[PDB]
Amino acid sequence: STINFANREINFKIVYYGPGLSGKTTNLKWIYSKVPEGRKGEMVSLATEDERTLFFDFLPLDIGEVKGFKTRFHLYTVPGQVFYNASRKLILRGVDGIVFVADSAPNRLRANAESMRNMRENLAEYGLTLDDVPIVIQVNKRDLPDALPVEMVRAVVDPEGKFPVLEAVATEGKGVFETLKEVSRLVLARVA
Ligand SMILES: Nc1nc2c(ncn2[C@@H]2O[C@H](COP(=O)(O)OP(=O)(O)O)[C@@H](O)[C@H]2O)c(=O)[nH]1
Repeated sequence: STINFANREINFKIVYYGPGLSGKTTNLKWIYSKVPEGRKGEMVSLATEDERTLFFDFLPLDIGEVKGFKTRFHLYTVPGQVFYNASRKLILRGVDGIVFVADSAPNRLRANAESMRNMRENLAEYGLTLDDVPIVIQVNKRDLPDALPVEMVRAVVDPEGKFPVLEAVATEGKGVFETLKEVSRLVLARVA
């Protein structure tokens, strides 16, 4: 799948993961809203009464062309509140890099912790640990008044300081493309 000879594309999958309502859809809508019509496909949203998923692909202008191959990024997330683990497990199939979108709200601090234990455990299903996959932490919602300090959030999701961290206010685009740029850098660094 990653190499498509017929279209001369290399495909990478980036998953936005994190607790429900932390800003993953918003990140996806902002990125989509900025790509030119000729460089992206359809945004696809799947929903049963109980589960959800959301994705689209696009050709980032910022990446160069090896041997005539353009790069194509496929962005995925499970949006909304989760009732079943199934679509989280499946969203990680063939993942190349991960953006963890943590929430700043004080009453969402455990949810951040829980969501990261859950991702670690979903990775494990595929034989992957947190070291095997580029992970970027986005600490979203820097604007809300009682917003916890970045290091307190980072303390519960990445207690060893192993992952790049970035601030965002995704409703306004701040941090959104820096975060994507950071996870991409990591993904491409592995292919060299
Ligand atoms: N105050 C604030 N609200 C945000 C931010 N990002 C997203 N939201 C809001 O949080 C709610 C849930 O966001 P959404 O992206 O759907 O979360 P998802 O379930 O993780 O996809 C929505 O009403 C968003 O507008 C932010 O940076 N600051």
